[PDB]
Amino acid sequence: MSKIERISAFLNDKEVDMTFITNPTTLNYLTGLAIDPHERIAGLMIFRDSTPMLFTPALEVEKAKEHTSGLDIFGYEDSQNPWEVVKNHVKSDVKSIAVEFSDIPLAKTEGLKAQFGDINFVNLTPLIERMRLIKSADEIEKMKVAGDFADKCFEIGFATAAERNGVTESDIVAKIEYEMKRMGVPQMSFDTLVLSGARAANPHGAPENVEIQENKLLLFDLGVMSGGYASDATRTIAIGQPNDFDAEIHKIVKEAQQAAMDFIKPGVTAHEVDAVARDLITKAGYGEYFNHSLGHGIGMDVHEYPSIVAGNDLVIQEGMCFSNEPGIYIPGKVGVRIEDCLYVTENGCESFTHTDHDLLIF
Amino acid sequence: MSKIERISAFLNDKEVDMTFITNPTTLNYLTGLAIDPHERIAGLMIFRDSTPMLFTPALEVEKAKEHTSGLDIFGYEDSQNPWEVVKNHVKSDVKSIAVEFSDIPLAKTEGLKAQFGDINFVNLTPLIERMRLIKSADEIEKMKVAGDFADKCFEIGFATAAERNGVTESDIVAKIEYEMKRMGVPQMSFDTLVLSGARAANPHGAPENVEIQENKLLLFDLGVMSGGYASDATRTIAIGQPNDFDAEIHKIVKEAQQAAMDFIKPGVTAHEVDAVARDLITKAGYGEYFNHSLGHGIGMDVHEYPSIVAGNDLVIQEGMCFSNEPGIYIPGKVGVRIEDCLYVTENGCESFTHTDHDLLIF
Ligand SMILES: [Mn+2]
Ligand SMILES: [Mn+2]
Ligand SMILES: [Mn+2]
Ligand SMILES: [Mn+2]
Repeated sequence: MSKIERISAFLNDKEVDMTFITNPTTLNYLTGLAIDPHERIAGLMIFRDSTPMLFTPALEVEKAKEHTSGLDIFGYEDSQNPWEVVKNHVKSDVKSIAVEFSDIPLAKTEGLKAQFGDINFVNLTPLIERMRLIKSADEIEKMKVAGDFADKCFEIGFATAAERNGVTESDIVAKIEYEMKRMGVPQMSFDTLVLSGARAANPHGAPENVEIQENKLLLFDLGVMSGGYASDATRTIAIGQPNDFDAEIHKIVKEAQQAAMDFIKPGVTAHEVDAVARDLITKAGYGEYFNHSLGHGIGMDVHEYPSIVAGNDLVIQEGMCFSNEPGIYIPGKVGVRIEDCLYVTENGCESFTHTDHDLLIF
Repeated sequence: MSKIERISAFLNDKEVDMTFITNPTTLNYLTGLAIDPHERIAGLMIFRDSTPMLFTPALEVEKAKEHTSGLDIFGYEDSQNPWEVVKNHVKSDVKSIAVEFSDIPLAKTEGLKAQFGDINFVNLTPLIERMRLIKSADEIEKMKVAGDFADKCFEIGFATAAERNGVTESDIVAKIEYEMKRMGVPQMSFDTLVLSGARAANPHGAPENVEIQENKLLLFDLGVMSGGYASDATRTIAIGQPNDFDAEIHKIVKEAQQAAMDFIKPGVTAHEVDAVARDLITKAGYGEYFNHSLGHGIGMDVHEYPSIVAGNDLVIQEGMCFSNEPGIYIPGKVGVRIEDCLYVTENGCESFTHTDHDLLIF
């Protein structure tokens, strides 16, 4: 199949003249263009039967020619009316435009009305989402790199905590993000969390500049962006010997996350995936301290679909990428979460991270 | 000078019953509360003649109460339809809504339309924009903090390239952002730029994993967020002895940048300010290698208004803060940008960054 013709198909299905695709992730998804226009206008225009068009800001125009996807391309100088400029590159004649209802500002939506008239708008986002839901092999390979970087992050974070010597959570975080940015990593995919001890039991918490508690556990939630794709991974380890309680809390979570992993294959339902991790934890008595969903989808964002939640009966299919991250957070005592993100394969599933799941001691 | 009141003044003058303000940055500015709901729904609600409300996600209600002004907070649970929760709270009686056209996605406006009828939307973004055009005294003081942090980044960053020993562009960057993260600056104000040699001519150039080139220039463009406001400065230096053809450039750029700082005061135009600098540079032959405006507004955002471009006949006034980044970029041979942001004093102007602009050697 073609991604752009799938959209084009949809346009003909819905009697929609063109699209004005504005979301940055979405343009990267559809064309390979990593562009942030900020205040200034950009938009991908896919037609029913007509060459697709790429409106970018003039300074951005030719490194959109680079990354060239048979797309036409044209810009505007920070002086003309973007919308006027676009009305005249479109040679007649528009009454319906599919837009990303999620993303498109009402100014952009009003610029187009000014030049094109009383137009209908149709929400492209659901199709985009449906497309993004299943990852092609290129997409999977780029995610595995992000996952590699996460595993590299765990080594760093573990090593850096073992050294103690008054080391704080903030210290861990920075040393991790430093080695990452050092290796060309453009940014993390979410705020790195190092939570020590009872503070890990607060899912609200974030790393402060506090010392690491000895003989307690330490939570590690981190992820990289690599090539516009996301990784998300958690590990909890022991700084020093654990107490026999937090050690079993880890065991329950760990088997839980491992049992869900052994379960996942095409045919199962997210609800059932959630149920496997959930049922074995509640059985152990901790169900009341596991009050987020088992997982979220991952791709170009740390959060997309499918959602692995009790209500959701979606049948898991080959190519879906989602996390699997059970937890037990006992306010004031311990918090343990073991997060892997995986991809469903023809026969089961494979993981994007590979660090040991065991309660390692440092 | 009460900001809510400024907006309620707006609503009454324009006979618009309510607002629904959605920009996360706008909500800090107006309330001092730094909330960002991501895809959750938040909205500042002002009325012609009634107490203000602030609608935030449940996860957020309890520090929109501490941490903020003291106006009427309420939230929603992911169980409820956020717009429904909004209409239930607004007794009488809406036929209109001022909203930020540069921010409110078509989804949120339609969410509002559903609970409210066919309502007239009115663009509050302009007023916001000019409210933010004129910085108060302590606004300027926060930005000094941001400026002082950039000066530090420049020092720390200078040393790291001097230590040669195969240190790359990305060596400097993460080293810089690491020292900011430890001084309490988790967030840079935009993507730190350390570019060596001819890569400096490239506008879209981003620090890669490439050795610091000996005997060429090294451009540092860095800035920081602290306490809600941002800084932006550029400095370019020499790595060892430069070829003083490259160094004649720095002498030009440096004197242009300086020309405009001495020239700026209340009364002259943003064009008159771009002219001063853009024609100390045409008058040195490199007229068509000045690829951009002389500077941008700055404040809570690093790119706000006013635009320092030739096309704008705006009269500068006291309280305006904006960039001053004249630069020469000769493809494949050199690029030199030297930038400062400044506030406009009673008669004259002061900079937020004082790091030496002269061409240093390391
Ligand atoms: Mn996750
Ligand atoms: Mn995570
Ligand atoms: Mn800059
Ligand atoms: Mn700038």
